[PDB]
Amino acid sequence: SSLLLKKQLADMRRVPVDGFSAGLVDDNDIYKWEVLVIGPPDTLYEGGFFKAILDFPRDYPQKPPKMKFISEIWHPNIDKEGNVCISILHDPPEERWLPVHTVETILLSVISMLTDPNFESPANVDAAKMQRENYAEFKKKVAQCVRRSQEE
Repeated sequence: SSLLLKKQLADMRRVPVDGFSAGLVDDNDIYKWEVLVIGPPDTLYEGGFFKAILDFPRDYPQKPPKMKFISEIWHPNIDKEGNVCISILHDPPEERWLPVHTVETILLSVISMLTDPNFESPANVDAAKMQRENYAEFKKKVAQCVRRSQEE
């Protein structure tokens, strides 16, 4: 558990998932990660430097970590509390969380979330509703989050 995370964190830092920077909030606690999420190119989140925190249970492999975004972000799948809500974090097929999954898997499915939001019961309707009909003001609000992430 603590061995797997140390290994995963280390690979992460040597060869990161392009656009992701991982570190520890407390150097003596491998269960709380601070991750810099740079807005992927060709998405409304482009120049964004969104900070986030990963909470890993004591039994990581077979139990998804919780991902909470710090740093204002306007997304259908991120609730009003920054909590990211996506399938692969869910946990009682390949959709949900598997024990063979890694931080890498999570981070990858996160680029997907930002690039292609999944409505079907969004964790943030205000946003879900907005991008669908009032696309105008939506891009305008994502920009507000991107402009704010560049000055913090």
